[PDB]
Amino acid sequence: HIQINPSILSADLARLGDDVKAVLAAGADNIHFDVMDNHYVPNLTFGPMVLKALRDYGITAGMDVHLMVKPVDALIESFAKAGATSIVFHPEASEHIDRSLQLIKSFGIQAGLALNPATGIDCLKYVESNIDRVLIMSVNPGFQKFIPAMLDKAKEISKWISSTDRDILLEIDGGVNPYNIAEIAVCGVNAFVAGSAIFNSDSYKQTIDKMRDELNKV
Amino acid sequence: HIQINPSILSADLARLGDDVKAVLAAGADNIHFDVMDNHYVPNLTFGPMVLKALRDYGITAGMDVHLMVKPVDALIESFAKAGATSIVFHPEASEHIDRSLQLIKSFGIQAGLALNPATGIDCLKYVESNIDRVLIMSVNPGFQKFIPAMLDKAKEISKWISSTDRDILLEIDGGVNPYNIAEIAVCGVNAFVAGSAIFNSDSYKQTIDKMRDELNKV
Amino acid sequence: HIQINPSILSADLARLGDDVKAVLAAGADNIHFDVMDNHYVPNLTFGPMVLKALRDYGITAGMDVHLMVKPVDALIESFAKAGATSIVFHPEASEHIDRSLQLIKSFGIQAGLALNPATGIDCLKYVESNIDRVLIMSVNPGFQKFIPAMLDKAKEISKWISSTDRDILLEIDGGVNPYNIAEIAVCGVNAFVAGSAIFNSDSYKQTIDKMRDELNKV
Amino acid sequence: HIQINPSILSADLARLGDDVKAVLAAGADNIHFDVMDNHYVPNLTFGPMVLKALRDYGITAGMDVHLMVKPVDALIESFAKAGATSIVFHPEASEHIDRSLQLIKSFGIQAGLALNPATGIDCLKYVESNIDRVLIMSVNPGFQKFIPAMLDKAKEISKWISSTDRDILLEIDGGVNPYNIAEIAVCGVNAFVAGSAIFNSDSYKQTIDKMRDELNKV
Amino acid sequence: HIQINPSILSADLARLGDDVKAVLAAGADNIHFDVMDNHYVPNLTFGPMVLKALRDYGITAGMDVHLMVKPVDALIESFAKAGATSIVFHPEASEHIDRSLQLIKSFGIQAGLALNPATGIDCLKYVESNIDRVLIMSVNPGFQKFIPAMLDKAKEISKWISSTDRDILLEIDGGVNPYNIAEIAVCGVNAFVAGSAIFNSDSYKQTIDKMRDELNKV
Amino acid sequence: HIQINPSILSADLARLGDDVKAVLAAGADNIHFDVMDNHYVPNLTFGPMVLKALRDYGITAGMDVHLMVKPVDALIESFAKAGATSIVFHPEASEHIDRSLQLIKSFGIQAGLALNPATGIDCLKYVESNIDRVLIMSVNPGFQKFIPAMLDKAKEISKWISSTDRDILLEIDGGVNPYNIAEIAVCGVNAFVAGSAIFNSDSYKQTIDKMRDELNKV
Amino acid sequence: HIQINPSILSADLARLGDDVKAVLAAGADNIHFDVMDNHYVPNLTFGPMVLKALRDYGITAGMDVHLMVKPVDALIESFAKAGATSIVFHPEASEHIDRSLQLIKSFGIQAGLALNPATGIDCLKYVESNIDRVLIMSVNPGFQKFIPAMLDKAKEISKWISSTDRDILLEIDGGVNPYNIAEIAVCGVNAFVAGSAIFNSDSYKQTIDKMRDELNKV
Amino acid sequence: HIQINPSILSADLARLGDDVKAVLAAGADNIHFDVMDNHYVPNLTFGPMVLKALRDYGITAGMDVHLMVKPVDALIESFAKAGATSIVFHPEASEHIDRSLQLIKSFGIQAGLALNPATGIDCLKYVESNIDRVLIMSVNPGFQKFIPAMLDKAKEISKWISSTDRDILLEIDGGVNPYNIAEIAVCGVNAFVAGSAIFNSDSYKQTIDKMRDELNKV
Amino acid sequence: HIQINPSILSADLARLGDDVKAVLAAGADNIHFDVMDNHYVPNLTFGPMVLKALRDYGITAGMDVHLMVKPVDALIESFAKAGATSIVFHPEASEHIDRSLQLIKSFGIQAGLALNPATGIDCLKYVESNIDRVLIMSVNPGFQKFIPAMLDKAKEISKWISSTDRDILLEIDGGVNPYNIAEIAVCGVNAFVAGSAIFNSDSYKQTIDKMRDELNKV
Ligand SMILES: [Cl-]
Ligand SMILES: [Cl-]
Ligand SMILES: [Cl-]
Ligand SMILES: [Cl-]
Ligand SMILES: [Cl-]
Ligand SMILES: [Cl-]
Ligand SMILES: [Cl-]
Ligand SMILES: [Cl-]
Ligand SMILES: [Cl-]
Ligand SMILES: [Cl-]
Ligand SMILES: [Cl-]
Ligand SMILES: [Cl-]
Ligand SMILES: [Cl-]
Ligand SMILES: [Cl-]
Ligand SMILES: [Cl-]
Ligand SMILES: [Cl-]
Ligand SMILES: [Cl-]
Ligand SMILES: [Cl-]
Repeated sequence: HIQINPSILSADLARLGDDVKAVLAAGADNIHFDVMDNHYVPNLTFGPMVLKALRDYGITAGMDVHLMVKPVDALIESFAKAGATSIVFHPEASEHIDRSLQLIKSFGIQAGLALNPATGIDCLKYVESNIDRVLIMSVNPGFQKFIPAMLDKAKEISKWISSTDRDILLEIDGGVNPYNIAEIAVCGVNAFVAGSAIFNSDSYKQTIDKMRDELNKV
Repeated sequence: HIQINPSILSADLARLGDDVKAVLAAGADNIHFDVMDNHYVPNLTFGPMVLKALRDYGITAGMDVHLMVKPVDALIESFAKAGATSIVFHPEASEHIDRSLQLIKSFGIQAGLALNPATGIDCLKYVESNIDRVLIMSVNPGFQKFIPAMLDKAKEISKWISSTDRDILLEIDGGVNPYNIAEIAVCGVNAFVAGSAIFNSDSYKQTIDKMRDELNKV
Repeated sequence: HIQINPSILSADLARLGDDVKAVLAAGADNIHFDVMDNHYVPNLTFGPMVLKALRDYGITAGMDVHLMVKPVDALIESFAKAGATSIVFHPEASEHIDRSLQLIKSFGIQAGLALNPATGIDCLKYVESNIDRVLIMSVNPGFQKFIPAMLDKAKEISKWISSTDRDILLEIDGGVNPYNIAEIAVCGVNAFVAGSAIFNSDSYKQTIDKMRDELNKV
Repeated sequence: HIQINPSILSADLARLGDDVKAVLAAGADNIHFDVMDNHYVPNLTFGPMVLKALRDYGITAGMDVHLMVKPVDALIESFAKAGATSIVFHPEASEHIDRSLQLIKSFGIQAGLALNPATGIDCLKYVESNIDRVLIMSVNPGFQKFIPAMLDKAKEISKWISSTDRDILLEIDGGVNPYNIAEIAVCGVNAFVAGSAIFNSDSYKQTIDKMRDELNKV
Repeated sequence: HIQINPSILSADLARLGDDVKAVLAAGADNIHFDVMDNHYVPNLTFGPMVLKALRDYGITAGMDVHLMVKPVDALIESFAKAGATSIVFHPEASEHIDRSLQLIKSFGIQAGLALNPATGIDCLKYVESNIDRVLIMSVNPGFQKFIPAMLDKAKEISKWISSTDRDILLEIDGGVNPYNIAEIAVCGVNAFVAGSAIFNSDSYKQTIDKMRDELNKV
Repeated sequence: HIQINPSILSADLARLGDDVKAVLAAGADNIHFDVMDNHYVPNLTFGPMVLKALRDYGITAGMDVHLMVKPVDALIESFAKAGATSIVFHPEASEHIDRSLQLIKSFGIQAGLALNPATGIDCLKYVESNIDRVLIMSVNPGFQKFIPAMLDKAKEISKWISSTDRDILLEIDGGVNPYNIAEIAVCGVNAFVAGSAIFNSDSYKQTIDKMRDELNKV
Repeated sequence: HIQINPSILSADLARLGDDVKAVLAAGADNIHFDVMDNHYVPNLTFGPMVLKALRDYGITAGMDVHLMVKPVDALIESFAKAGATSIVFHPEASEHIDRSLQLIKSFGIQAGLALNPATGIDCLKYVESNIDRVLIMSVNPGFQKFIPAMLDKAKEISKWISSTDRDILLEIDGGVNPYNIAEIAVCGVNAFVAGSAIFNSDSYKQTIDKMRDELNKV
Repeated sequence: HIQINPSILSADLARLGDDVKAVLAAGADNIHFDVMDNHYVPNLTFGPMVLKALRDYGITAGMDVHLMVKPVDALIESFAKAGATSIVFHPEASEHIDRSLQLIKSFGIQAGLALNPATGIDCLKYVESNIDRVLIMSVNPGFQKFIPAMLDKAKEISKWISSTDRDILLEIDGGVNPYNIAEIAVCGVNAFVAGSAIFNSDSYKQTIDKMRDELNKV
Repeated sequence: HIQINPSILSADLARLGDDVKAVLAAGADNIHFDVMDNHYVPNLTFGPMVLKALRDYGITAGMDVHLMVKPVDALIESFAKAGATSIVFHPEASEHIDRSLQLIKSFGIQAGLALNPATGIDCLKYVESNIDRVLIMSVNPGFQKFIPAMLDKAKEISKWISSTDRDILLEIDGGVNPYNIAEIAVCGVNAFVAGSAIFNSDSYKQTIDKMRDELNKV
């Protein structure tokens, strides 16, 4: 089952619980958090207390955290404790990648790595046993249009995933919309983060249905 | 230079010369004719007299003919005489593919083959010397959304083209729009037929500029 | 689970409901319809009203339709509406293979292609997403002994199926009997159409049991 | 032993027995019949009664029939009964290629397939056991100069033939003459159909001797 | 045409305009700036105002900037605005390699990456579309003799460049002189940065001519 | 553009200037000199003074020299000084192949190697940088019919040429005529030396036009 | 000869000379220093003065330094001057890997790289000439049980080492004990760092003998 | 789920039911019987009556039999009748390997082969359909320390298992303990027989938990 | 240990013993003799009596003879008897290469082959057992600058040498100097002949030391 995981960075941050509840009622799968610390990428978004606030509001859906921060261990711990169901970080952001993946897994949740557009897949080779998911960035994080060179990367990561025999989710984030989602999905991507395409549309339900329709034909 | 070739089937057929002149003034390269005979595909569009009419109106731009007809030789001759600058037909539509390509070339114009979504590239192997262009159909002809399985076909045809050392244009037709054009272009496609995306838009200029912008980044 | 799908063309057409009910009670899985239009193959068998008649009689088992007809779209629609659970047709019989597969799938049922003995597997490449099953003909349709050259074809199709990671049923039809079924099954075939071997035998139960016994040892 | 098989289409049709007897006395091996029905190719040549007439005249040499007709089964039967020693037809011309090859073989004679210039060799794969010969067309049938792209096809068919371990004759037809015959023979061709080069020459003997001389040096 | 691009770090910094004008009159192609910020490498050289000063002096030749700085975006902008015609930076020096390449290209100039001796070519894979040139460092930046292990790297980068079909300049910098330049050029290098070998020689003209002579024989 | 280079050995040696002027006016590209010293091959043809005589007569077309002599350096120098535009020699004829190629190039003209029928292409490997052209002999020099085994050699040399990325002319000499020229051209040959086929024909213009016609279809 | 190199971090730091002398008398080969600066890894261990102190105490055995520090050059110099016989550092810890390896070698001692569990072997490719040894970390540095994924890494590094024809020591550090040492050794590892397994055991001699016994059977 | 199958040969044979019940209550999966006949290996252990005795005692857990006997058929029958859930034997111990595997399967239980350290995997090739499990011996049967050369064998058998698409358990027996179990598991082993490591430990629960902990991290 | 073997052709031939003694005292390894007979190459140098004269003078260093003569056997014998320690000759210079190598070896000294720039390595294949060394000529013998195309040849010969498992010295001669020696050495060359670079320098010691310094870093 292909996941549609709306990115809350594009939601109504003044009525976040309400907007999240609505997007989930409209067919979304998990809620996605693009966490930025103004150092690894040039913006600052939201901390673990926002995730905790959504748990207290009653959101029970999965909460996927993408850490665009450096270093990463303190935030792995606080987001895990706040209620994250998965956490991914960038290999370049940790001086001990394997230890950071193990730390995530010590909380009984999904761990993985996020890759900037220029970043290859060699970082996955030796930490395979601690990879539950991979996140492909298809825009320059914290700065757009989907970067088409990422289709081949998704194909290469799919191949690697198949060679492991493990269930590893392949997700993408950056410029995803109903018009390019099928083209990305044929490359092996099973999870899609969308912000603007969903939260800025007149009807979350209709947008998510259009996406599902394209995906069902891949 | 990547070509943007508007398909006149989507234009104002009651003011065709005017609409064609406008799309060319807005940045289009060549005018594309999707010719259907109600037999090879289930609709009927326009004959060689429409192309001749545009020549008499003063259109000097290239006129690319895609024959979705069967058989094909009589129409190759009439479209060539009317002023076509290129003609492509489907291999399944001729009982003498090589002879039909030679016939097109006897008029001093570009020849090639158009491939339905299910059709592979083996048909190109032995007629290589008479292939100036290949047209990939990315929708079911005469019946939609771009068929994502066609990205890999475009990659395979690009590879074949590279192996020949000849200049062979790789074109695509079916559901092309500003949101998926870059994803198709990274697969080796150099020419894009667009109908609805251009002719049904408020500004031909702005639509064509958006397309050029995405293409310039591939 | 390997399927044994009796072909009703060999059944008692004067007491069809009764014969079908009996073969299903004896261990058969699905009922197979070899539909011929006297044009694609040189005989005429039965139309969609026969399938509907079996539904009205109370047969709830799967009903697999093999269209040995040309063209195919009108019959896809009528067999689907009559209650077919799967439909396959020959690639050579449609001028728009992908569209015909999509049409079958629009009815919420299984789609696929049937291949004559001389026909290779290149036709499966670009329509993969719309293939739920493949039918190998092991006799010359509408005209016998199993054609042994089909074992290697079954092996090649099995390999292709494995490379897709999708669940695609591999079925065979033509001269299947208890003495050659194990030899066909070791080549990757999971579904067997048998007519004469079952319907002309003294005991459907014993014949089907003999088949199951050979299959259980592959 | 390389065969030189004159095509009677170029002979004196008003004194056919006499011209055939002369070409055989001059060193020809078999008599070749290019049969056209005005449908598969755009001309009409001769029926089975012409072959029978040559048998009644006393010609005992092999009579090779190339069917450029569609459909093909009725003519396979009549040419076989008239006294043909081999029959080849085009795969595209039969809806049941394997059955048509079997039909030819049921008469105790050689069977095979003829390939138009654009046609590849995939059609030979699954009918191998019923292929005694392959005919490469090196001109557009029923419409010339030898098409040089056919040299590589002959090389590929030779390779396929070697991989089978069976004795399969590789023949070519179209624009063969004493000046290009050696170049075709080095590609694995063992039988040559020549019409004009032989029948329009001043001396059949000298022309056939020149051909033999070039062939003996390959 | 092979480029000889003198590095101004070796020029007379007290009479820079004069020395640059002289080296260009002697046959040099472009002027090369090795920019160091005392952080990425252990020295400090010159800022964008030196490049601007040369533009104001009347130098119209290409000005190639090699940024041995970290981070890189602010300097990309200032060197571009000062009049640079190309800018390269080290992948390790940016946390957003693709974004930094795009930034360079937003100024309408050439972009690329510079590689330290230990750095491999995997960084080029996913940013290919934004690479106009690659700079191989053949000495330890900011610290010599040409490092011979770089010949194989140049061969590997040449191969990669050929596989892209794009025109990508392959340049080298570090210990280049008339005695080793031909050996580097046979490995696929098309542009040579030389400092000491040119600026410390008695005659710029004779040194550049000697270099051209060796290069013309590769 | 494919070259047709008539060999003057077949021209009217008593009215050479006149015959050369006529063949060039009829469409020939360059004039070819097959120089023999009675030692490397068993005949003696013409020295550098004949080439000089043609320059003095006013022939400005390219003059290609094929040295079938041993040793070769003195004749390289005299033919170059007489006005040759290219010189090729046989590797077996020089004890210093690289030096001999360099000598040719020292005159600012094209250099290359000529290969006897038995000679392979290993001689080209290490002198690549000094090879502007390769001449395939398709008859036994100084002694005929085109040797068909040379088609595969031309294919292998074409492949080697493609692997170098350099522009290297591939020429052939020996038994070339209008009937076999297309078959040779499909193997990658771009230049054709013809003697008898042109100079012994009734009309140089018509012969050269026939050749061009066959070549235009490859 | 396989090395057993006890890590002093596990020794009695209050009676270090005595404990080192004892472990060497018990069969140890070299003394291993895991140097941490609280920045590259989250602990602080010991500086060059501890190594010097052991030299002054009379320890003449080899002293291998593993720098888990960033940056690394100042410590390379001080550890070398204190009496180190080998120094390895992490590629990620230096902005000039080749220069840092050269610096180590300038002291006439062994140089190499240490790899964290997630780190691949691409860093070794271009600095090969300056690599005398490689250290595989089999635990997360400065934070355990041997990480089994490191066996395959050791196999890949062994293969690389064999391809160089140079003598490069392959060492491992992290969770090594008598029960897993043979399993690591069959993967090509020739040197073993052990801390706890040796220094916390009742008899250094018996522990080292047990290790030798397992190693002798690989 | 990875299996931990204690070998009863190391249990308290005077209180076997009690010791087995305890090890199962402590987390063990199946009970393993290493059956020796003093001929195939140099010791004698226990017959089918011991297994029956455990069934009568109330042990309902799986009972895996490893026959280190020769010949094997009589014992296959008696162990099956006594209540074995799987039986493996050595290929060298039967003169009819396929028949012996079929015999095991005739009892409706799992069959497979056990391999001595020197024995390769070719024996599995043709009996694949009757292989439910493979047992790797990692010590010399009936005579120790784990033989490290068996890691590569486990990798090769895992690869073979993957190529079959069947669910085949890969088990190992000989010198397995908590310190080497993770290293064996990364090679594809899913079932572990342990005797001494479990039955001679102070707490079965703690030992089995330690094993599970290492396995959970692979 | 890399050899530096000065070529006496560049020494003071009027004070040869003195110049040789000096170059050896300055760090040279062996003395190299480039012997030319005015036939194989266009100069005449020195005969075996010069080598004997150096032996009588007291030179005990190795004396390597490179025969650029044709034929070669008489000179092999006289140079061997005069005191040569190795002799190499060109394959093209002997009609019995294997016999000539055996002749050299019959004197108990090293034998090998010298290769002109154009000459490939196929000549080494079948005489491998009699090859102790290979000499690559990097200039045109007896006529310069190092020919850069020879780097790849050295790489190919190194590979061949590695495949033999024998100790075969790889030497180079022609245009070697301190500025290109490291670049040649990274390609697998272990011995360097230098004439001018050493004998025309102010200090043999300093030149040889500079060479050693570059070589020590490869
Ligand atoms: Cl941290
Ligand atoms: Cl780490
Ligand atoms: Cl037609
Ligand atoms: Cl045709
Ligand atoms: Cl239809
Ligand atoms: Cl279609
Ligand atoms: Cl028919
Ligand atoms: Cl059929
Ligand atoms: Cl920045
Ligand atoms: Cl980025
Ligand atoms: Cl000479
Ligand atoms: Cl030479
Ligand atoms: Cl530092
Ligand atoms: Cl560096
Ligand atoms: Cl038995
Ligand atoms: Cl057996
Ligand atoms: Cl001799
Ligand atoms: Cl010999």
